[PDB]
This record gives sequence, C-alpha cells and structure tokens, in this order.
Amino acid sequence: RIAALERNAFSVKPSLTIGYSVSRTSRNFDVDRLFPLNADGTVANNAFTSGGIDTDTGAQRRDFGDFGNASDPVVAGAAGLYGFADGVSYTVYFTDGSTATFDGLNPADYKVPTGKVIDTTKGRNGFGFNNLARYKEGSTDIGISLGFDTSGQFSQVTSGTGGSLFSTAGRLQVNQIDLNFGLVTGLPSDAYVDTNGNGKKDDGEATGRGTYLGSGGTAAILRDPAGNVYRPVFFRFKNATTQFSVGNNPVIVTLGQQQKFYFSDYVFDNNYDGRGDGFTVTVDGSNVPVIGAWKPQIKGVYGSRSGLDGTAEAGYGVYYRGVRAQITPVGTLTAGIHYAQEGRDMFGAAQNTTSTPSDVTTYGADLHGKAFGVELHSEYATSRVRPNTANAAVQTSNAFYARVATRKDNLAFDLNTPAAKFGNDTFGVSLYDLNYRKIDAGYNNVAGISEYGYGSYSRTSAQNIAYNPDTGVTAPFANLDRQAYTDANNDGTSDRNADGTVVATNTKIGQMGFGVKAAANLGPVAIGGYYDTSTGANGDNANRMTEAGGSAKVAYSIFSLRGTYNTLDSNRPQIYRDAAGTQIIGDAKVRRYAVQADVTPGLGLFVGAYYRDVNVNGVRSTTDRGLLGRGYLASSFEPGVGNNAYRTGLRCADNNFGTGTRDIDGVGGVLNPAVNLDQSRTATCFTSYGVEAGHAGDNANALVKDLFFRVGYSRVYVPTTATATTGDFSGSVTYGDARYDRKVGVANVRLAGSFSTTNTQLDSRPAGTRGAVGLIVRTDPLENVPFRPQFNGQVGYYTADNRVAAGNYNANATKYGAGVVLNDFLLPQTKIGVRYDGYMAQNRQYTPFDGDGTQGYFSDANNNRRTNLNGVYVEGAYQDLIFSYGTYTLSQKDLNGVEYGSGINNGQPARGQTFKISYKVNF
Amino acid sequence: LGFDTSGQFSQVTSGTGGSLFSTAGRLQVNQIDLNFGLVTGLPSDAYVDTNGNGKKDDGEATGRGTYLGSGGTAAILRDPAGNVYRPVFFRFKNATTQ
Amino acid sequence: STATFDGLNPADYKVPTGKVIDTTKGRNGFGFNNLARYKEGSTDIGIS
Amino acid sequence: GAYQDLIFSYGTYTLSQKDLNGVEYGSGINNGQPARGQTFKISYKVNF
Amino acid sequence: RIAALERNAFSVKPSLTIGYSVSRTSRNFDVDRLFPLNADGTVANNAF
Ligand SMILES: CCCCCCCCCCCCCCCNC(=O)[C@H](CO[C@H]1O[C@@H](CO)[C@@H](O)[C@@H](O)[C@@H]1NC(=O)CC)OP(=O)(O)OC[C@H](COC(=O)CCCCCCCCC)OC(=O)CCCCCCC
Ligand SMILES: CCCCCCCCCCCCCCCCCC(=O)N[C@@H]1[C@H](OC[C@H](OP(=O)(O)OC[C@H](COC(C)=O)OC(C)=O)C(=O)NCCCCC)O[C@@H](CO)[C@@H](O)[C@H]1O
Ligand SMILES: CC1C(O)C[C@@H](O)C(C)(C)[C@@H]1CC[C@@H](C)CCC[C@H](C)CCCC[C@H](C)CCC[C@H](C)CCC[C@H](C)CCCC(C)(C)O
Ligand SMILES: [Cu+2]
Ligand SMILES: [Cu+2]
Ligand SMILES: [Cu+2]
Ligand SMILES: [Fe+3]
Ligand SMILES: [Fe+3]
Repeated sequence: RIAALERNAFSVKPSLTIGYSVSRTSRNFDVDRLFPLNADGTVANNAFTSGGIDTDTGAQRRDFGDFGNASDPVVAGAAGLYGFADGVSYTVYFTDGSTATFDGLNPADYKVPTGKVIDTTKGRNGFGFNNLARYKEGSTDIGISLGFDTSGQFSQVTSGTGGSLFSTAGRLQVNQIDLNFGLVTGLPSDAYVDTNGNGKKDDGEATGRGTYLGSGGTAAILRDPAGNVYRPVFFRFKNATTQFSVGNNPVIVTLGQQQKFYFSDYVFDNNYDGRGDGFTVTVDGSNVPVIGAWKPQIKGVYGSRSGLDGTAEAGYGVYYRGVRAQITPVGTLTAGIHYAQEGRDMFGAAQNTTSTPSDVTTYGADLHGKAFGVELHSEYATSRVRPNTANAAVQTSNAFYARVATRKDNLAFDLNTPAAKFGNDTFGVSLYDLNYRKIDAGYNNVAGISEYGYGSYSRTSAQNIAYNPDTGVTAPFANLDRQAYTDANNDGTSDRNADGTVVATNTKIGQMGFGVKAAANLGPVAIGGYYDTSTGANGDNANRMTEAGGSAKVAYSIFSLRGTYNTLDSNRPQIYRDAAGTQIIGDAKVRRYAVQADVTPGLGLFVGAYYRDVNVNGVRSTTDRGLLGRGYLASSFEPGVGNNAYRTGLRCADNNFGTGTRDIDGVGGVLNPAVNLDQSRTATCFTSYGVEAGHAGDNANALVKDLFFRVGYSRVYVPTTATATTGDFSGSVTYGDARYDRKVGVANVRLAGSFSTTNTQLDSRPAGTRGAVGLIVRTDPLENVPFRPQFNGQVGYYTADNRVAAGNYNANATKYGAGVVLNDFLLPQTKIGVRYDGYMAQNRQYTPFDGDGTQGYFSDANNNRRTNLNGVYVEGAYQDLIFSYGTYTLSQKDLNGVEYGSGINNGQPARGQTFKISYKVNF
Repeated sequence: LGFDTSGQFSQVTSGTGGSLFSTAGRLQVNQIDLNFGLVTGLPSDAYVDTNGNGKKDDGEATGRGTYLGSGGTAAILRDPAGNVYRPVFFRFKNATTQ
Repeated sequence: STATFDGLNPADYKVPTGKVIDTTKGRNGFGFNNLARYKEGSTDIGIS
Repeated sequence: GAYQDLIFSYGTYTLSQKDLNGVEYGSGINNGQPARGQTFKISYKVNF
Repeated sequence: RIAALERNAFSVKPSLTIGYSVSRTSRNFDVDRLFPLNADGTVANNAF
C-alpha cells in the first residue's frame, strides 16, 4: 500500500535564492581574458563573468563584458578598444521620427541613410550618443520557486483490444515510453505560444510570460495586499517517444512520426532526420527451417512526407513506399535488392506548388561484406524521375560503384587497412583500394529518394568523395560539378567577392573513373603506389583529373630513408591561387618529390633532414596551392623500423615549422596549458629543404622526463620576383620551441617557450623575429606554515617584429597574475583570497567570435595603441557566505598618450567595480 | 477547494560556494517563514503589480479580471455538461528576509 | 459580402438580400465550393 | 487486418448516380466520373 | 495512517493516443448505409 501511494505521489521541491549584488562600470569591458587557463583550456572561474559560452557560435566568456547587469559583447576595431570593450554606437535621428543606430567612432561616416530618411537635428547634430555606462544598483534579491515532480513510474504502456471486423485480445505488447512530466509554478523566459505549428518561435509569437501575467519576471506580479503572491500552475511534459513497435520474433511493425530508415546509400539514406509519418515492417527469417542460415531479411516502409504540412511545402500530398530484401550467403557478404518509390497523390498533384517530382521510382542492389579474405562493396541504382510539369519526359539516372576496400562501422571507407593481404611481413603485397565509379550527372538526393547528398563534400579536399559526416551522406563517390567564372552583372571581367575570392557557377557533370592503391612490403624495404583518374559521367577529357604517385621507404636499425613522388593532372577547372596570389579557375599540373631521412638514437631524441620540391604548372612553385589534396589517395609512408603502413595523406606537416598567428591568451600561446607549441605544424607543402632536431618527454628512457623541444632550421624556395621561372632557396626559417612541466616541491611549475626568425611571409605569418616565453606556478596548500596558504602565479612575455610591406612594427605583450588563498583564517571555516591580474599590449588586438563555429583570438595589428588592462579581485568567505569584490581598469593609449579608453574623450580609463554577497541554500 | 502542505519546509541548509576556493557546505541551518499552498481561484483584492511598488496603483489589473473564471460572478468558465473549471494558482508568502 | 446558395443551379438564387448585388467576381458572380475533402496522412500522438 | 494489437484498416468506395441516358452525375463537377472515397488507418490502443 | 494518506491523495491518470490516418475523397458520401444492421437495429461498427 505504501508503494501504491508512492507511485502516484508528488515530490515537492522548493527553491530559494539569496544574494546581494552591486556593480558600477563606465565602459563595460571584459575581464575573463586576465584569468588563468585550465589544463583543459577553460578559463578560471570568477564571480564577475557574464557567461556566454556558446559552442554553436563560438562565443566564449572573453567575448562579453562583465560589469553592470549588461553582457555587452566586445567590439572589434576602434569603436571598441580594438576588441577590448564595448562599441561607441551613436544614435541617428530621422525626419519622420524614426531612429537608427550607427556603430562607429565617427558619425559622419554614416553612409547608410535609408531611401527617404533625413537626419533631423534633434540630438547634437542629428546624432545622439548611446551612454556607455552600466549600473547595477545594489540590492538583495530573494527568489522563491516551487515544483512538483512525479515518481517517474509511468514509463510503460500496454496495448488494448481493438478492431471492427474482429476484436484483438489486448494486453499483448508492452511499450517503453520516454515521457517526462511534472507540475511547474511559473513559465520559463523562452516559452512562447506556437500558433502556427512549426514548433519554432516566429516573429513575436506570444512571449508566454506575457500571455500568463504573473508567471515570471518582474513586469507583472499577481499580488495581494496581505502580501500573498499567486502564480499559475502548469503541467509541463516532454515526449521523447514517437515510435511504437509491435511483435517479437519474426515480424516487427513500428508506427510513428518522422520514421528513419535506410535501404542503402543512393536510395533511402533517409536516416539522421527521417522522411515522414507512417510505419515500417521488418521480417527476419534467421530461424526458418529450410533457409535460415543465410539470415534472410525483409524491410518495408510506408509513409507520408513530413506528415501533414501546409501547401507550398515539398511534402504536401507526397507519399513514399519501399521494400528491401537481403541475405548473407557467405561469411559476411550481404547481398540485397530494394525498390523505392515516392509520389504525389491527387491532392498533391494539384495545389502543391514547389517542385517535387510527380514520381520517383528507384531500384537497386548492393553486395557489401567480407567473404574470402577480401572485402567487397558494390552498389547499383536506377532513378526514373518523373519531373512534374505537363510533358515531364521522364529522366533516368544510374549510380554504380564496385570497390575492394575496408569500410568502417560508420560506413566510412578506411583506406589504411589493406583488405587483401596477399602475404606475410617478409613478403607482404597489400591491396588497399581497387574501385570503379559510374555515377551519372543527374543523380542527386531526388533521383535516389534520400534527404541530402551525392555531391562533393569539399571540392578542395578529396572531391571525388560524397561522404558527408555532417548530413549523414554515407556514399563513397560524389556527383562532380564543373566550375567556371560567373560574370553576373559586369561584362568583360569575372565576378569577385569583397575579399577578392572568385564567384563560380557549378554545373553537375557526374563522375566516372577508377582507382587502385597498393603497397608491397619487402624486408628492410617497403614500396607503395596509387593511381586514380576520374572524368565526367559522359567521359569527356575536359573534366579529367588524374593523380598518380608512389613512395619507397628503407628502415634499418635507427635510420629511415623515404622517397615520395606525387603527381596531379587536372583538366578539371579547380579553384586555387596562382603565383601572384589571386584566386583563379583553371586546369592544374602539380609534380612533387620529397626525400626525407630520419635518425632516432633511442634516448628520446630525434633528428630529421628533408628536401621537398614542388612544381606547379611547370614552375618551381615555392608553395603548392593545396592542389595535391584534391585526391583521396595520397598514401605516404612513416618513419621508423617496422612501420610499413601505407597511410592515406601526404604528411606535408612533417619536420616543418608552424605558421600560427592567433592565440587564446594575450601572449602567443606560451601561457596556455592546453596548447603544445612544440607540436604546431603548418600543414602546407613547400619547396624547401632543412633539418630539425628535437626531444620527446613521453617516450621512455628520455634525457628529461617531461621535456619537449623542437629546434629546427629550413630554407624555402622563392621565385625571382613574383612569377619568374628562375628563383633560389633564399628564404630562411629558424624556429625553436620548449615545454617543461616538472613539479619541484609542493608547487607545480610549467615553462613554455617559442622562437622564430622567418625571412619571408610563409602562409599568414609576416617576415620577422617572433619570440615568447611563459611560466605558470601553482602551489598546493601548505600545511606547515600557518593559515595553510596556497599560492599561484603566471608570467608571459611575447615579442614580434612584423616586417610587413606597410611597416616594420613591433607587437609585444606582457601578462602577469598572482594570488594567495588562506584556507584557515582566524575563525573556523573562514577563508580569504586575493588575485591581482595585469595585461599590457603594444600593437595587438582581439577579434571576437564571428557568430559561426570560429572563436575569437588575439592577433597583431598596426594600431598605434597600448592597452593596459589591470584588476584586483578579493574573495573572502565566512562559513558559507561568500563576499566577492573586484576593481578593474582598462586604458588604451596611443603613441601620443591620448587615453582613448572610456570613449567620451575625457582622458580617463574605463573602470569597473563589483561587489557580491552569495549564499547557496537548499531545502 | 484548497491544497495545504505539510508545513515541514521551514529550514534551509547552506551549500558550498566560492570561486578562488570552495566552502565546505552544510555549515549553517536557517529557519525560514515561507507559507505556501495551492488555491483554486483568486481573492477580490488580488492585482497584477506591473511597476514593482507592491501596491495597487490606478486600476492595475484586478487579477480576477486577468484570469477569467478565477472568482466572482462576472465570468465563469463552464461546460454544457455542468462542469466548472477554475485555474489553479501556487500561493505563497515569504516573511523571512534576513 | 458573400452568401452560400444550396442548389445545383445558381440561376435559381431567388434570395438576394435587400441591397446586395451579385458582383462578377467568380464565374459570373457565383463561385463553387470544392467538393473534395483531404486528410493528409500523418501519425498523431496525443498526451493528456 | 490486425497484428498483435495494431489494426490496419483500408477502405475504397465508389458512388455513381446515373440517369436514364447515363450522364453519371456523381462527383457533381460534371465530368462524368463517380464520387470516390479512400481511407487508410493504423490504430493502436495503449494504456498506462 | 495509510488510510489517512490515501483519503486526500491524487490518482495520476496519464493518457496516450497513437494513430496514423489518411483519407482522400472527391464528394464525401456516406458508407454506413452499406453495413449490416444488428439485431438491435444498430449498424455494424467500422473504422470509417
Ligand atoms: C496485417 C495487415 C494486412 C493488410 C491490411 C489491408 C491493406 C491491404 C489492402 C490493399 C491496400 C493497399 C493498396 C496499395 C495502395 N497504394 C499505396 O501504397 C498508397 C501510396 O500512396 C501514394 O503513393 C504514390 C507513390 O508512392 C502513388 O502511388 C499514389 O497514387 C498513392 N496515393 C493514392 O492515390 C492512393 C492509392 O498508399 P495509401 O495512401 O493508399 O496508404 C495505404 C497503403 C495500402 O495499405 C495496405 O494495404 C498496407 C498494409 C500493409 C501491412 C503490413 C504489415 C503486416 C503485418 C504482419 O499502404 C501502403 O503503403 C502499402 C502499399 C501497398 C502494398 C500492400 C501489400 C502489403
Ligand atoms: C513487407 C511489406 C511492406 C509493405 C510496404 C511497401 C509497399 C510496396 C508496394 C509495391 C507495389 C508495387 C510497385 C509497382 C512499381 C511500378 C513502377 C512505378 O512506380 N511506375 C512509375 C510511376 O508509377 C505511377 C504509379 O504506379 P504504381 O503501379 O506504383 O501505383 C499504382 C498503385 C497506387 O494505387 C493508388 C493508391 O492509386 O500502387 C500499387 C502498385 O498498388 C501510379 O499508377 N500512380 C498514379 C499517379 C502517378 C504519380 C505517382 O509512373 C511514372 C511516373 O508517373 C513512371 O515513373 C513509372 O516508372
Ligand atoms: C512461412 C511462415 C509460416 O507460415 C509459419 C512459420 O514458419 C513462420 C511464422 C516463421 C512463417 C514466416 C516466415 C517469415 C520469417 C518469412 C521468411 C523470411 C525471409 C527473410 C523472407 C524474404 C526472403 C527473400 C530473400 C531475402 C531474397 C534474396 C535475394 C537477394 C536479396 C539478392 C541479392 C543480389 C544482389 C542484387 C547482388 C549484387 C549486385 C550488385 C550489382 C549490386 O553488386
Ligand atoms: Cu566576460
Ligand atoms: Cu505531407
Ligand atoms: Cu544517412
Ligand atoms: Fe511558430
Ligand atoms: Fe503598483
């Protein structure tokens, strides 16, 4: 009886929040860039951060201000303190009484008055000024909330009797659901009233807190003169279950919304979203008497696209059906056939609009598996698309491939595992890939009824491969397209973007070709080779792209010597930069050959000498323009004895330098415990030659346990002026890195250092000297000295002499930070703590997140400005009551010393102060 | 109809906090004076305080007018079968501020 | 304004109100209510 | 049809009303076609 | 004490309905006039 009472009882969960807060600022800069970075790269926790960490948009705690109640993001350029503070953002008044906001330090540059608006002289001269000061008037807030949770025992459903011509028994199937429900008192700030059914908040839908006054917030509170507060009670629930399965042994029928299914690639790659609402039936004949050892299986799908959706949507009156059948006659070779169809009904043929084909009918067969020591992967498809309209003129498009290679479990092809193995280690000829491709030009995700895909995933990386992990397009080979200059509006000149990149028009050409990658394992020797030619579907050599190559390695004792030859002959246009540095579209010929020798004495040390020679379009081509990466079979070898693996990808980042110019911390990464500067490569294949010693601390029997350094020298070829055939190895790069953690006593030291003396502009790094050093100390609590002190520390210096074609400017930075925590302070359970941080910078800047996956970074700019961010943060604690105080100042002067901080132009820095009293309480 | 609670939620225990350090937690027990329950209908003097002053300004909301069917005779949320529906509110009063 | 005539011949619409005149907006002022009903296929989950 | 407790119901019906001549007035858009109705349902009763 | 707890306790009753439906017609006639009539005069049950 007690269990029955508990099953359908409410758990009452009240919550109380108590806290005092005051904050005064004049510019709202950011202070999270001063705090130490943890070994996982996260910044140390403080009581002043505004938050804002978003992985989707790349936002971090360092992209927003931390004072007042405002989280104003930092603004790049001069409007912000070069990414250090908030923008100036004048306000512009209009004649009709409307207003706009101008984001700049000079309103005169407001070059965007709308068509009919005229600046009315209402403010200073029609331009106002948005106040840069934010205030949080000191107050103590008590927040009270209450929720009612359920026992969570309603996770099952049992079927009931049904039928009209008959009556089912009932209680035959038990389904596990994922319903999470309870009672809430108040609505979240992000709730809304969805009046359209799209499931998303359109333009100002309802603001559910505004629909139910008194639900939450401060705008409305349903009160009582006696002091009572009333809040509406809502029933909140999530239903994560949309599929219901019936039947156990041979036959299982699943009914639900947005059914996800997969016949094969090129036909019903309809998982990762699903296609619509309906049912799927799966029949497994693995226990049949006569034929059950072949594991016969049948799948059948019926559904309506997107369920019910309004007209003008692609899935209105459109229904899909399909059936697949497969077996495994041999060890693992599964062979299957499948029929798929999608079409409009009489209500979709009329009043649907869009462009969905009147009918698509695809047939196919596949032979994936591993049977007799070899792995086969084949696929055939036929489309027969009915292109709506009136005449239609049904169009057919096939897609066939046959590959002898190893597919992973995620259906991506692993080209590093042979799958042939025609011998042992002494004589070990290994076939890695052997494939043919006949994808037609018109075969897209509509031809074979899928969600996405069947197009080059990169067009710059391996562009014959359609495999797209983002959209779940599991398909080995892609529908290639031909690229050409656009010339949309202007005539005579090709259209370009603002950055100068070309604008291309892509026409699908399909794909047809073959490719073999193999390697023969000798004894102390090993050899490998690859060949690959792909044309358009029609076979015209105007779209051919052939890559051939081969490598040979000899490794013995502690010496290894490799030699690689790579070619790329692309009559296919290809987009790339020329010698001058302007993007172009046109055929390419790349010839590379690299001989690199390595010696490993075994004491953790290593030495490496290399000579790599690129040759683009017949000229020596100081740097290849990424063309060699257009093929998916690169297959270089690796140094070391007994390492005869022919792994795909030309390891161009081997024994060469790094060209990074961005960093999370103020100093050039030498103060970031999540960045190993000695393992930073450029990943660009150069025409150069050089040597590089080093030392690894993770390798056992090393001189120093945790020590890594990467001293190295190199010389890079550069043409005579810009495009001359003649040239010389005039460029010179001398680089060095070091990293040493150690733990002397109770403290935990960490040293990092980097150097560079480049002579030319390699990828984006200018030509000049570049050095950096950083030290991090973190003492554990001392149990001998009174107060149990626990110290910290941080120092970082960065220097760079950027010799760019527009200046010879020096960009240096200096970051420091110290702090001591007293874990035993007078009264019991009393703690005190103080941390002082500082960051000075010459011509450097911060670039905030771009709103995409890219994050913000500190870089060098020629802005003649010196930033002087400083702050002190004192955190004391009684038993569990935390007093946090913080005072920070940001001043950005110029060479003269004008002190542009606090940009009202009064010669005063921006200042921020905060005081908080925090107290966490639980019921 | 009203729904009263057991009245056993008269205590709070502090939790660990701090950024430069971390307090032990469960160190202090505070006696609070929160009286809460569930009501079905609103009183006559209830109102929607849209300014924060805590007092009824000139015709603020007349909370019975905001939620029709809460109380009174002006509005009654009914059903042809004879059922009567009244919104459920979570009423609470906090007398503790220190 | 619009009205609905329930008959197989709109010419027999002997009931134009006091001041209303048939505007030649449809075929000749008379439309035609579609006789086709559609329930687009969907799977519905209702929770209470 | 019915599997354990999942009921598949399908129905196709046709209504044609001709005159003596054979004008086939059904589906009264006057195109000589009968009225037609088709339905497909999948029903599943579940209990907590 | 258990009886006192049960006297003023809530019984939580959740309900879930799952079902797929599609229907296409051009005139919307009636089909219940075709089904057999039961001994009590009611027409046989159907899913349409
Ligand atoms: C145990 C249950 C027994 C069966 C119950 C009675 C049903 C059979 C009687 C004939 C009834 C089925 C006859 C086939 C109609 N045809 C369909 O497929 C249409 C497809 O829509 C649209 O597609 C376009 C391109 O695709 C075009 O063709 C359009 O023109 C078409 N729309 C239109 O204009 C409407 C004709 O679906 P629908 O909207 O009519 O949906 C319902 C259908 C039919 O229902 C079933 O019978 C399925 C039962 C499967 C249970 C499998 C589970 C087994 C459990 C052990 O369901 C399908 O999907 C299947 C497709 C037909 C194959 C049938 C053989 C298993
Ligand atoms: C385990 C079991 C799982 C069960 C669930 C899976 C169900 C599998 C169903 C398999 C049925 C056989 C398929 C035959 C394939 C013929 C190959 C094929 O699809 N033909 C293509 C297409 O066809 C049109 C289609 O033909 P269709 O015969 O498919 O439909 C008839 C009937 C549907 O009945 C209803 C409900 O009205 O369905 C059946 C078979 O019962 C049709 O007439 N619809 C009129 C409307 C035209 C637009 C779709 O016309 C051209 C393009 O307009 C062209 O592109 C052709 O290549
Ligand atoms: C009968 C019965 C009963 O009444 C009482 C009691 O016995 C039961 C209840 C168990 C029962 C029910 C039994 C029930 C379970 C049904 C049996 C199960 C099987 C599974 C059904 C399907 C069998 C068909 C089979 C799967 C097809 C095989 C063909 C291959 C797919 C062909 C592939 C070839 C490809 C194209 C080559 C590659 C070519 C390219 C170019 C692509 O490389
Ligand atoms: Cu911040
Ligand atoms: Cu739809
Ligand atoms: Cu997929
Ligand atoms: Fe919406
Ligand atoms: Fe008020």
